[PDB]
Amino acid sequence: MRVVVIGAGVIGLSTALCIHERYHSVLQPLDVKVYADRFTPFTTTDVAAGLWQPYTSEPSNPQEANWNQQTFNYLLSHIGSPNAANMGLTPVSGYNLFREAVPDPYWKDMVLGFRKLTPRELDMFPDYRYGWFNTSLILEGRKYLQWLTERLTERGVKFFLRKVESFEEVARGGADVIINCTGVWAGVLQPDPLLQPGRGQIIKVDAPWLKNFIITHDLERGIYNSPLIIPGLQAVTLGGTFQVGNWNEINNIQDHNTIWEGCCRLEPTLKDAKIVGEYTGFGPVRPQVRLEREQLRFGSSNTEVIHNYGHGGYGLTIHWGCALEVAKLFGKVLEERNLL
Amino acid sequence: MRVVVIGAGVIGLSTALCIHERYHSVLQPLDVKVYADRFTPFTTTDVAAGLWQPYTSEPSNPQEANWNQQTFNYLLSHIGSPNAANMGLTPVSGYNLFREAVPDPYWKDMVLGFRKLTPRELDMFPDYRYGWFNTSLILEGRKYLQWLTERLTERGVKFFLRKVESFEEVARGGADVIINCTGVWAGVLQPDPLLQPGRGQIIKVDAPWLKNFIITHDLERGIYNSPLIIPGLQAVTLGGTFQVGNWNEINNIQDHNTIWEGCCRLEPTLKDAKIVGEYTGFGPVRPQVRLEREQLRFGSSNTEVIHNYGHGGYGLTIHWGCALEVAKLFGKVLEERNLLT
Ligand SMILES: Cc1cc2nc3c(=O)[nH]c(=O)nc-3n(C[C@H](O)[C@H](O)[C@H](O)COP(=O)(O)OP(=O)(O)OC[C@H]3O[C@@H](n4cnc5c(N)ncnc54)[C@H](O)[C@@H]3O)c2cc1C
Ligand SMILES: Cc1cc2nc3c(=O)[nH]c(=O)nc-3n(C[C@H](O)[C@H](O)[C@H](O)COP(=O)(O)OP(=O)(O)OC[C@H]3O[C@@H](n4cnc5c(N)ncnc54)[C@H](O)[C@@H]3O)c2cc1C
Ligand SMILES: C[C@@H](N)CCc1ccccc1
Ligand SMILES: C[C@@H](N)CCc1ccccc1
Repeated sequence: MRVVVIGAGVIGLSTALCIHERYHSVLQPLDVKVYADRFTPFTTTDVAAGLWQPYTSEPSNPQEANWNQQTFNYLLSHIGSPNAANMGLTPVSGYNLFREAVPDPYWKDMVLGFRKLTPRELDMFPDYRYGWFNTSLILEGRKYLQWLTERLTERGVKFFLRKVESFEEVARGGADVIINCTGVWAGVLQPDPLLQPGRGQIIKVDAPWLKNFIITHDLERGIYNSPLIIPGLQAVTLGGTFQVGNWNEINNIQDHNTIWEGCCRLEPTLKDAKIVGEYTGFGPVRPQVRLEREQLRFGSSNTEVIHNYGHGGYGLTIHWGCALEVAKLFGKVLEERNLL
Repeated sequence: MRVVVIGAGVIGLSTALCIHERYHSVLQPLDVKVYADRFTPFTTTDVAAGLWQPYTSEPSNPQEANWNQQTFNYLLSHIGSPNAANMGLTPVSGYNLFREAVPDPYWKDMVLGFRKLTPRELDMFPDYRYGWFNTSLILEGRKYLQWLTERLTERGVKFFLRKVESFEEVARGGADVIINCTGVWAGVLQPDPLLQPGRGQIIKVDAPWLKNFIITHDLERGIYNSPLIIPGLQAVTLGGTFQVGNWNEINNIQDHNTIWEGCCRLEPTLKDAKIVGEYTGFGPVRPQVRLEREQLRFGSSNTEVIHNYGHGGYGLTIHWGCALEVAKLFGKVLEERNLLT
C-alpha cells in the first residue's frame, strides 16, 4: 500500500499523521509519503492568524460542525502536556464585538466559558454595542507544521519537495492511494468552479502586552473584513481583509491601511508596536469542504483519490475532524482490497 | 505649603501625584518634593508580580475594600486609552485554583466576568478540583513607577536622593507636611511593631506563550505560599513563597526549587522557558494599612505627618484608593489653617 499525500499545509500533514498513526500497527507494508511544492514556512497555513474559531453561521454540511468540535477537543486535550507550546498551542481568552445584537453561535458550548459581554466590559470598546467573551486556543500554523513534520519524520514518513502536474503522473509512479490536500490550488489538478481564493492580508507586530484576542464584526461587509487582533506565541496578528476572487499574491497599500487604522482605533496602544512582517495568503473558499472518495482509471488499475480541501478561513479550526474522516475513508478502501 | 513625600515606590509616587493634581490649582505656593534612598528598579514595587487581586479573605479594615475598588475602577477607566501599556497596564484573564470548595471572594464583583470553573477547565490543572475564572489587570510596578515619575517631573515635582534619618530632620529643613510612604522600613523613623517583612522570592522567565495568570492556593500554608504564575508585559513571573518575619535579602536555593518545580508541575511547558532573573523583596506586612494623620512637635512649630504604609502583598492592587485618602486628609489639614477648596 503506497499512499501519496499531496500537500504539506495543516490539512496534508494532519491527514498523513492520522492515517499513519492509525494503520502502521496493523498493515504491513504501508508506505506513506508526502509530496508538495512548498513546505513551512511557505504555505498558507504559515500565515494563518492562529486562532480556533469557526464562522458565525452554521455550515451547510452538519458534518463540519462535528469536525470542528473534534478538533477543539483534540487540541484542548493537549493542554496540560509538556509539549503544548512546542506544537504551537496555548489557551487564550478574548472578545467578539458587534454593532448590534446577534444570535448565539452554534459553537458557543464547544469553547470555554462563553457568555455575552456586560455593559461594563463594553465601555472598553466604545465603537461596539454587543458581544461575546470566551476562552479558546491559539494554534500557530508555522509551529504546528514544524511539530507535525518532526512527528511524521520520526515515524519514517518521507517528504519530497515536488510539483505534481496531474493525478495521473503520481498514480503512474506507483501510488495506490492519493490524498488530495492541495488547498486553494486543487483546481490545477482537477477543475472545480466552486473553489475560489479568499485573499487575506495581515500585519504581524511585536506587542507582547496584548494577552486577549479581539475580533470585530461588520455584518454588512462579510466575515473578517473588519478589524481583528490575535496574540500569537511571539508576535501579534493584525487583520481585517478577506476578499474572495482576488488572486493577487502581493501585499497591497489599501489593505495595509485598512488593517492598520482599523486595528489602531480598536487597540490604540498599537502606536508603539514594531511591525515585524506583512503577509498575504489565500484561503481555499468553497461553499463546503470537499472531502470525498473518487476512483481514477489509469494504466492497469484503479487508483483511489481522497480529496480533503476547501477549508476557507477555518482550516486550523477544523483540521483534525477532517483528518479522522479521511482515515475512515482510507479504512474502507483497505477492506475493499481485502487488506485487513 | 512645603510637602515632603518620603518614598518613591508605588505608594510614594501615587500619593505625590494625587496631592499635586488635587491642590496645585487652588494653592499657590504648593511645593511637593519626593525624598527616597531607592528608586526604580530597586524598590519592592519593581519586584511585584504585577497583578490586581486582593487577598482571598476580607481585610480587618473594611476601608481597604473600597480602596481596592477605587483602584480597579481608576485603572479600568484607562483601558481604551492610547497610553495604557506605557503606564504598565493591560487586561489579563486567569485562574485561581483550590484543592477544595471555598467561599466566593469579596472582590468577585470588582473584577470582570467572575465565575466558577467547569470540570473541563479543571482538566487543564490536575492537582486541583475547585476554582475561579476572571478578567483583571496587569499593573507592572517597574513601568508604572517610570510613568508616574515622568508625570510628576513635568508637573514640577522634584526628586532627591536622600536617606532620611528622622521626621525631625525633615521638619527642621522646612517641611510643613510629611507624607510617610516608607514601606517596610517605616519602623526606622517611628517604631511600629505591627509591621513585619513579608519575604517573597520570584523567578522571572521568558515564556511569551503564556497569556493567563495561574494562581494556586494552599489554605493551610497561608497566602502566596503555593505556586503562582503571572505573565507580565515582557516576561513572566513565577512565585510561591511569602514568608513573614524573615529579613534575608539574598536569594536562597530551597525557595528557588520550591518555586521552579512547583511551577513546572502547574505549567509543564515551563521546561522550555529561559530564566532571566530571580529576585527577593519584602512586602510591608501589617494587620492593616496604616493611613492616618499625626501631629509632631519640634521646637515651636507643629509638623503634620500623614502615614501611608503597610500594604502587604497588595500595594499595587490598593494604591490609588490610599493616595486618594491621603489627599482627603491633606484637604483637612488645609481647611484647619482656613485655606479653601
Ligand atoms: C490571512 C489568513 C488568516 C487565517 N487565519 C486562520 C485562523 O486563525 N484559524 C483558522 O482556522 N484558519 C485560518 N485561515 C485559513 C487557513 O489558513 C486555511 O484554511 C488553511 O491554511 C488551508 O490549509 P491547506 O493545507 O488546505 O492549504 P495550504 O496551507 O495552502 O497547503 C497547500 C499545500 O498544497 C501544496 N500543493 C498545492 N498544489 C500542489 C501541486 N500541484 N503540486 C504539489 N504541491 C501542491 C502546496 O505547496 C502546499 O504545501 C487563515 C487564512 C488566511 C489567508
Ligand atoms: C515577590 C512579591 C510580589 C508581589 N506582587 C504583588 C502583586 O502582584 N500585586 C500587588 O498589588 N502587590 C504585590 N506585592 C506587594 C507590593 O510589592 C507592595 O505592597 C508595594 O511594592 C509596596 O510599595 P511601597 O511604595 O509601600 O514600598 P516600596 O516599593 O518598598 O517603596 C519604599 C520607598 O521608601 C523608601 N524609603 C524607606 N525608608 C526610607 C528612609 N528612611 N529614607 C528615605 N527613603 C526611604 C525606599 O527607598 C523606597 O523609595 C508583591 C510583593 C512581593 C515581595
Ligand atoms: C479567527 C480565525 N478562525 C480566522 C481568522 C482570519 C481568516 C482569514 C483572514 C484573516 C483572518
Ligand atoms: C496576585 C498578586 N497579588 C501576587 C502577590 C504576591 C505577594 C507576595 C508574594 C508573591 C506574590
